[PDB]
Amino acid sequence: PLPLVVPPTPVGGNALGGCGIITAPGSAPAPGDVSAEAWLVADLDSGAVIAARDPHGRHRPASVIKVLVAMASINTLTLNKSVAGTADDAAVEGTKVGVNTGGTYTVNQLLHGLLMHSGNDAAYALARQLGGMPAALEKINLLAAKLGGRDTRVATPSGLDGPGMSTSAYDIGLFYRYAWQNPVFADIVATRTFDFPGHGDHPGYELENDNQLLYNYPGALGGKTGYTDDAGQTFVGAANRDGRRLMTVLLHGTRQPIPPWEQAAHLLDYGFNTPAGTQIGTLIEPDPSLMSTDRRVDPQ
Ligand SMILES: *C(=O)[C@@H]([C@@H]1NC(C(=O)O)=C(S[C@@H]2CN[C@H](C(=O)N(C)C)C2)[C@@H]1C)[C@@H](C)O
Repeated sequence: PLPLVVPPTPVGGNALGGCGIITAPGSAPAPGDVSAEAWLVADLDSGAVIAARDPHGRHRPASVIKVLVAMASINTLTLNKSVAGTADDAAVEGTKVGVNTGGTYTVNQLLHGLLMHSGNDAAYALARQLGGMPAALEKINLLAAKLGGRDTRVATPSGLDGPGMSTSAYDIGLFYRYAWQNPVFADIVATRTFDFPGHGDHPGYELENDNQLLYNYPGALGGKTGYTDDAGQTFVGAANRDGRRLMTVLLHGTRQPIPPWEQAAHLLDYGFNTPAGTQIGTLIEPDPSLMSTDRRVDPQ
């Protein structure tokens, strides 16, 4: 498939087009124990990009791209709506939360499995519920486009590598800023333990959130991990300290010299350590249609 057009001016501001580390004039040096080849630090409320490295460079997202199938689902599917599991859901590769034949799962439960344990089976199930893989990918990429994600083409809902798969640290920032503005999404990613339904002879179990930033970083709102052979380590994390809500995105990193979540902690530290109002660019606003919602009693 042909590559996506590169915009004539970097989206969010001219400064966001460069390689390497971009910071406001006079600012402190960026953390040196970050191995992410691309990253972003941004304000969730104002949309200000505080600092970045190759923010518009194109890289694979791995599992952090799950934000799009999650929001497509939250937007268009009823939370208590029951979805029947299939063997196809269980047949997907990678991490799974136990979605299978003979199982019934609410969209809500699938979303917790999707986001707390990166359940690829939950992703696949939601994709069928969005109308099967072709329709799901069309909706996911429509959502990406309507959020201004002009670097983003999604090959799979789960983040598994596929032809044409691409995103940027900026775009991922766009997607998670939008997602964190939805209380349903916010609640889920902040959730430490969740009762996941069993099925048939399979019993329910307590699902735990895999995200270490959530446990170890004070003020953390949570986040999302990822890794594939092509993407390397990816990570999104956010925190609220004294009303300042910062987000960091990491792409194409490694687990050296410190784990990805700890690299993220340092970038968040760096972000809080920059003066408020600092801005090298902005996360552009979603299409207006994405920011509002469109919705027995007869005389008898
Ligand atoms: C998403 O990236 C893949 C899956 N989701 C998760 C996850 O979020 O942790 C894993 S990646 C897991 C992270 N730590 C491992 C690692 O760093 N190495 C093996 C080097 C892998 C799943 C694989 C989804 C695309 O399948």
